[PDB]
Amino acid sequence: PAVTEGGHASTARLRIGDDQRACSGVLVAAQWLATAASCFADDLGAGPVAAGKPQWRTTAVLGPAAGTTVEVVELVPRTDRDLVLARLASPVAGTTPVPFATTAPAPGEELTVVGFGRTKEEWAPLTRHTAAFTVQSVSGTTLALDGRTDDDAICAGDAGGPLLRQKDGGFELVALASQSWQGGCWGTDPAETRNDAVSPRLDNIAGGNTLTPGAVLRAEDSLVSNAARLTLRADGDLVVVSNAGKTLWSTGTAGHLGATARFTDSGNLTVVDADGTTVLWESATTAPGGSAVLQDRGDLVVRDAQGASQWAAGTEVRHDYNGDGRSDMAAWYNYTDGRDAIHTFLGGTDGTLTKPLKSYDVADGVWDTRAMKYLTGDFNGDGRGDTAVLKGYSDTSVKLWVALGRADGGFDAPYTAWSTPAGGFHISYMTPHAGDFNGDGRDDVAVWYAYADGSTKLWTFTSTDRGTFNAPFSSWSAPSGSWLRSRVKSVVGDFDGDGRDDLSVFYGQGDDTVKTYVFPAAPDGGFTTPAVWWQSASLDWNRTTPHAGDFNGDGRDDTLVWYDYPDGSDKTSTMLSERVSGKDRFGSAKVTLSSPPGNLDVTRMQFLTGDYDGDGRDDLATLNHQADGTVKMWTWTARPDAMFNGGIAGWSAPASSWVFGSAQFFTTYPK
Amino acid sequence: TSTDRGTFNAPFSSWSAPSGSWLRSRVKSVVGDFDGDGRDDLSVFYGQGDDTVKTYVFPAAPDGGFTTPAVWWQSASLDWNRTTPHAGDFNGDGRDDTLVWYDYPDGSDKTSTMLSERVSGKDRFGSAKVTLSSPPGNLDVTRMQFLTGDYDGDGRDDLATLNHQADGTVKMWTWTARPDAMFNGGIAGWSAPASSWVFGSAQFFTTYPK
Ligand SMILES: CC(=O)N[C@@H]1[C@H](O[C@H]2[C@@H](O)[C@@H](CO)O[C@H](O)[C@@H]2NC(C)=O)O[C@H](C(=O)O)[C@@H](O[C@H]2O[C@H](CO)[C@H](O)[C@H](O)[C@H]2NC(C)=O)[C@@H]1NC(C)=O
Repeated sequence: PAVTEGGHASTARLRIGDDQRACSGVLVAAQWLATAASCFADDLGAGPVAAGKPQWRTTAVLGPAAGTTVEVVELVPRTDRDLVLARLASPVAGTTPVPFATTAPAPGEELTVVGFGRTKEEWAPLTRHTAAFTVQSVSGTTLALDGRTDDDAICAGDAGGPLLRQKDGGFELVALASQSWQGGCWGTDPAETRNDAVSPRLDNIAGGNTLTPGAVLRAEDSLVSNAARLTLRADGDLVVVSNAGKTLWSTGTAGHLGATARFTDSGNLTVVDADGTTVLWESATTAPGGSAVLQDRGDLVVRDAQGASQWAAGTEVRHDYNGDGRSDMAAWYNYTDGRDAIHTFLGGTDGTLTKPLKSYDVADGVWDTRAMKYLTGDFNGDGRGDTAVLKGYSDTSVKLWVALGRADGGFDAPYTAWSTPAGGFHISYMTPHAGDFNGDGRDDVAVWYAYADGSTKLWTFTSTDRGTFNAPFSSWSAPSGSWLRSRVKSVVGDFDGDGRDDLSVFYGQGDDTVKTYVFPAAPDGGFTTPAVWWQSASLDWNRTTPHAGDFNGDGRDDTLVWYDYPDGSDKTSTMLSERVSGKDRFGSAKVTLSSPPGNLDVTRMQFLTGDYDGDGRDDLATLNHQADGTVKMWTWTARPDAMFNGGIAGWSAPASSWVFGSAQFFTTYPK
Repeated sequence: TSTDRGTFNAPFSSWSAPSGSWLRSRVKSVVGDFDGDGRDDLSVFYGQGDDTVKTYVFPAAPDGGFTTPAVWWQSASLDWNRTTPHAGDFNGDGRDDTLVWYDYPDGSDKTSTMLSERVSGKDRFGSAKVTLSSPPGNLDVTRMQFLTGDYDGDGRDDLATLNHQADGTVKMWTWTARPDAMFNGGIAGWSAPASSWVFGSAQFFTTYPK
């Protein structure tokens, strides 16, 4: 029988190659499908499936009227089941994924079989058809299934189709169709009347993006999200990989075959050996009643019962605009004719930056670009970076604009995410910072507001699931005569790896010495009393330009200082974050980059950090204005020891095309 | 320099380098008399960008200062970040030479000895050979302190360590040197529980840092 339109929208049809093979599957996550492995095998119906890109260009069609078409990019097959998870080029909107069953199937249970395979009469139906199956037995990694009646059957081309169990008006995923006698099916000898079938069980595997207390993640298993995958390898090594196919984080527990990863009732996440007793790795957290969740934003975070982050792996790519697993950068370009547009430079596989593409090109008079500040970050929880603009208006009012990132690397039209009547906030006093301060899986905005009376307050604008911002609230504050705005150079990042971004300030201490404060983020998104993590009198504050990022892949961010020497030369000193004797601080500074005198002018180039080659370690790239007016991109990648490599040249242009002083890059912290 | 009163004179400089040349963070230094001229001098195992190892020697001037360095040994087969150089006369030549303790990714470690020699009038270190090796997991290079010297007084320098064991016990080991600069098996010496000697709370008097 045919399925009523709008039903089982989560059920997808797959087309492999140039109509070479037919296969079915089900939506499991916004950007993931679950399909049969046998249809992607070199030998159809049996044998191994290649990991990574499929052997043939493959697409899938799904939705209530099968009106949505998406491409499958990457396969990660399982070895003990006819099951492969396929990553999509883009997430599917408007279609709800099917959750995994949390209980075992049992004999006598009725399962609903739906797919796009051949029917009793139709070789290649244009709609979904279903069948009623009953469980006969459950063992190993498969189910023994038969028909509820002798009228229907599972037929060729329907492989990979979901077998659903109805519960509370909804459905749960129990198994995918695999092999059968296909009795009574079109194109099959009528002599065969059996509809007995065997399918892999999907109830005894990890799924979704969360681990509950007591949950166990078996080897050759994984959790998935839009911008990351968490998997435990057969060799016992628990790893997280990006959409680029590269590993961002690992426990390093390789060679311990049979090792298992589990989330304990104590709230910690650990890796245990084959003996079920010996611990090979632990997050060493405490959070009873908590859970471990792999976010769409990118990273893996362990949260307590109150929803507060306790620990994070830090497996994220900052301002990745297309979601391809590598950091990008973008700029707001003001043309001399009054019009403006946003240009995006995508990261390449070698860490270089490709030629920019433009988007959101608007006419003169649309924006009054005299008093605006630019922010970047993922403000929707998409898994791809967005942008935002904080702008003042001639009536003294303020608005905060947000533009969502597109899959093609461009941006959509900005929309107002927050606004205030004049007399509330003033653009001249606000100093916004982007990052995830709340730890809710969406970036938000913090403002260091300097009052005319000399007082200071930190305001936080948390993000909603609508992409909009809530009303600002204050937390940390200081009396007038204490903190001076003119002496504050601020950066942001997650400096202790607690899953929440926070502030740090390089303060000019009277004699132009440098003292670094950190302002840890509260569970409520606010900020706590600062403490000093680093200080030095060996360097002049007026010549320091601090930057933040994870420059050794620790999972916790740290800082470097670009220093402009009187000699005409410059260098970067990196201070890695570490905890010693229970005390958090930055370690001793070392020179990681240096140039000859006169080789670079710090006032003629714009800086932006990020993970450009997607190797899990943050690095920095610049657009520098050369003596002849030429603008050139350089990227210095980070070595495992936080030493930088030589700069790699990327896109460049004459001043006749790109004017240096007329463009501003979207950043995470000002200057 | 030292006086006959046991006191030191005012310091004076000799060799120097401009900024942007030698980076302190990439310098692992040892000292000894590497050409047998009767004066001790410096040598540096420098991390050459890609973490390869290049060894410089800084011969001592008659006035106690140091002269322009020259390269005595280089190899790209070993990772600088895993090398801990030591100096001494490990074959009784009368002129000091160096060995490198190497911490492998495999969990094992070894010592490679490069004996000092003069060939065609040119001073350099000879080809490296493995003189000591251990099973994987047998020793942790970050849990033990090293010190070289001639412990049995046979004229050939050798090395001994105080290693911190998994159970907190601290144990002394000495590996004596054979005439061919091969090491013998380690000989156990004094040992104690952590309740008596705390490993991380004691520092040995050395001739060169780390
Ligand atoms: C003249 C002056 O002091 N203007 C104030 C402020 O000056 C700074 C500041 O904008 C920073 C950061 O944006 O950039 C430069 O350092 C500016 N310096 C100079 C010399 O221009 O600029 C703001 C501003 O919004 O540019 C002024 O506020 C005014 O402009 C806004 C936006 O266009 C709007 O037009 C307001 O009506 C106008 N505000 C007032 C009160 O006249 C700052 N003004 C004051 C009075 O503090």
